Amino acid sequence: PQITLWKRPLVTIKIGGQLKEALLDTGADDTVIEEMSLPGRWKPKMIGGIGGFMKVRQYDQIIIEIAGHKAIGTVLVGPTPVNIIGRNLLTQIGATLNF
Amino acid sequence: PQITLWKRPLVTIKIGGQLKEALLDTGADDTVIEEMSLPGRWKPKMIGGIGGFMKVRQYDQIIIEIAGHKAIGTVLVGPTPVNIIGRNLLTQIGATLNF
Ligand SMILES: CC(C)CN(C[C@@H](O)[C@H](Cc1ccccc1)NC(=O)O[C@H]1CCOC1)S(=O)(=O)c1ccc(N)cc1
Ligand SMILES: [Cl-]
Ligand SMILES: [Cl-]
Ligand SMILES: [Cl-]
Ligand code: NA
Repeated sequence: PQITLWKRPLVTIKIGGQLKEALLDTGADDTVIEEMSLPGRWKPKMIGGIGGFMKVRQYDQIIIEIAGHKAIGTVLVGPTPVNIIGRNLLTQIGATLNF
Repeated sequence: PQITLWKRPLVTIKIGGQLKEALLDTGADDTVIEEMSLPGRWKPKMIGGIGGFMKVRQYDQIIIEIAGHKAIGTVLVGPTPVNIIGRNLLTQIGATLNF
C-alpha cells in the first residue's frame, strides 16, 4: 500500500498467534511491543525516546506479520505507550518514505 | 525522493532562518524541534513516548522548509535530543509510507 499520514499509520500485526494494532514508526530504530509472552531467552537493552531512557527485554528472531507481510527479527518488549514497528522490521517489509 | 530505512531518515530543514538536521518520523503526531526562539505566541504542552513525557512550547503557524519543500503548521519546541518532523508537516509535503 501507499499510506498517507493524515491519521496515525496503524496496522494489524500478528505475533505469538495474536492480532494486535501497531504504529509504523520511521523515527524508531527498533520495534517495541507492550507486555506479552514470547518464546526463548531475552537480553537486556536500553532504548531512548522523548521522555528519556528505558529498559526493555530483547527477543531475537521472532516471527511477526505486519500488515500481511512476513518478518522475522528482533522485538523489544516493555512499557511502551503503543506498539511500535521500527526500522529494523520496516526494512524487512520493504517500506520506504516517498515525497 | 524515495528514502529507504536502513539508516535514520534524516533531512535538512530550515526553520527560523536556521539550518538543522531532522528525522522524518511517521510515529510523531507533531513536529518537535530542539530549543530555539520562534516568533509569536506559544502555549505549553506535554508530549508522551518512550521513557515518559516532555514539556514543550507550542507555536502555531510556523513555516519550515523540509528538504526543499515549504510547509506551515504547529512546531513544538523542547529539549529533544533529535529534531523530529512529524505527521502534521509530513502530510503537507505529500509524504507517504509505501510497501
Ligand atoms: C513513541 C512514538 C509513539 C512517538 N515518538 C516518536 C518516535 O518516532 C521516537 C522519536 C525519537 C527518536 C529519538 C529520540 C527521541 C525521540 N522514537 C523512539 O522512541 O524510538 C525508540 C522506540 C523504539 O526505537 C527507539 S515521540 O518522540 O515520543 C513524540 C511524541 C509526540 C510528538 N508530537 C512527537 C514525538
Ligand atoms: Cl531485526
Ligand atoms: Cl499543524
Ligand atoms: Cl494526500
Ligand atoms: Na504563531
